[PDB]
Amino acid sequence: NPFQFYLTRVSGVKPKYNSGALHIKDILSPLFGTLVSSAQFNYCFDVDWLVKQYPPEFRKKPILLVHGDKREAKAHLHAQAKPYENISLCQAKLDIAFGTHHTKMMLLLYEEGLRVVIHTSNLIHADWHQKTQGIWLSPLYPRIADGTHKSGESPTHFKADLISYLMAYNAPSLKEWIDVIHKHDLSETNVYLIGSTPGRFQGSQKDNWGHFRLKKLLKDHASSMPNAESWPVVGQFSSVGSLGADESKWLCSEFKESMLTLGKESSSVPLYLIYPSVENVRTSLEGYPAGGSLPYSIQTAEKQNWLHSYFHKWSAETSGRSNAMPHIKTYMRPSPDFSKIAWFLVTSANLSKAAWGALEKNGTQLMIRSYELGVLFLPSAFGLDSFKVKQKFFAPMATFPVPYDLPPELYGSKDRPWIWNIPYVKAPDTHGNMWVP
Ligand SMILES: O=C(O)c1ccc(Nc2c(-c3ccccc3)nc3cc(-c4ccccc4)ccn23)cc1C(=O)O
Repeated sequence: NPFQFYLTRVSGVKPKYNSGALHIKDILSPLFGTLVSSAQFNYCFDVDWLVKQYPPEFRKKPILLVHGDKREAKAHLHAQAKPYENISLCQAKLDIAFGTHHTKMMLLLYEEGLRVVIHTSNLIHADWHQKTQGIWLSPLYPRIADGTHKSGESPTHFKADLISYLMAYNAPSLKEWIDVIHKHDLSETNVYLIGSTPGRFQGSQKDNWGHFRLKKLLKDHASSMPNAESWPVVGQFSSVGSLGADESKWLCSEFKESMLTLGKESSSVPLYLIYPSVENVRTSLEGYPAGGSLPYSIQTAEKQNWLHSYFHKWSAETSGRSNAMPHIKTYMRPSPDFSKIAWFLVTSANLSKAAWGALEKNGTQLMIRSYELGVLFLPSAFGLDSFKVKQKFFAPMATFPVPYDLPPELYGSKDRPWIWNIPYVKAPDTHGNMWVP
């Protein structure tokens, strides 16, 4: 694999569907490196559980938890960590209202080098048990020799871009990790970093983050093909924000416009959004409790019923994961027959203005509320014009492992989007229960 894109292990599926999947215990194993220290960026943590995922011999190495919690939530996280004197905390500043620290990333410093893991799972048992989640594993980055002056930079600029992402926190604990990254050679990295950080970005900074960062990378490092208008956009996510009273407010004006960019020159493009139906959740491995990790409120949904006409069912026969509800987020640009893709992104970013950014000030400023992080696979970074789509996820350097089924299937007339804070009492789930929140 040039791509090093993995799914998490799913408990209960046949072993053939976990061959080449990774559990957190595999990622932290001594086989991956001799751990010196680590940073865990995430949203939600079960600290007792997390420490148990490290090998016993590594459980007292320093761990930094990077989170966004405030007030009582912050106090609860500190109380979780206080029995472990090797655990330090970094509170990411969230100075714009209604923002979240969503980024899921591990920085793993070893005796042998450095590894970066950008993934989609919270650090709690449920997120690694029976969900569909995505993982990108960096190479083992060697240390640059003392006194050697080299950039250690990749053709995708990943080293400087990761440092730039960390610099936005303005945090002393992350400056130490910046200095660690400076000392390592990341030149083998073949993905582009796409982050979101909170702020109001104008001028050149406009292109640093969010959907303008995606747009810039697609303009600079992809090429437009004939009939590009027929290549769909696919977005796939676990949470839905308030997008406005109609599709022209944001979804099909600035968001789609960024997503359909290819090349440097200058819309009928089909837009497929994949999000679990109520039936998807009810019949899932977890049952209705899977919907506790699919946050879409009735208050949000009832103001944008227009959106649900874009919604397609979760289906993942290709990876044996149709009943493993998605907490991965992915965006990609398939060909009209879905046999090829022009790019693929795995990220923390859900379908929300908070995550991707919303233009302000007459289109001159991009406002982002949250921290998000993903990695972009572009054919040009692999010496290719496009990626073939892998037919069976677990069945090579030209063939990208898309983890769910194509083409996506539209909701039926009786399907509804999973909405997490209303009851479902008409048909029981796989554990025999109803949903009464
Ligand atoms: O599906 C994901 O990816 C995901 C989705 C939501 C996540 N947090 C979260 C939760 C929550 C609470 C308890 C259990 C799970 C989630 N409630 C909110 C509410 C808001 C909000 C936004 C605008 C205005 C008012 C409120 C924003 C974030 N909220 C976290 C994730 C994640 O896994 O990182």
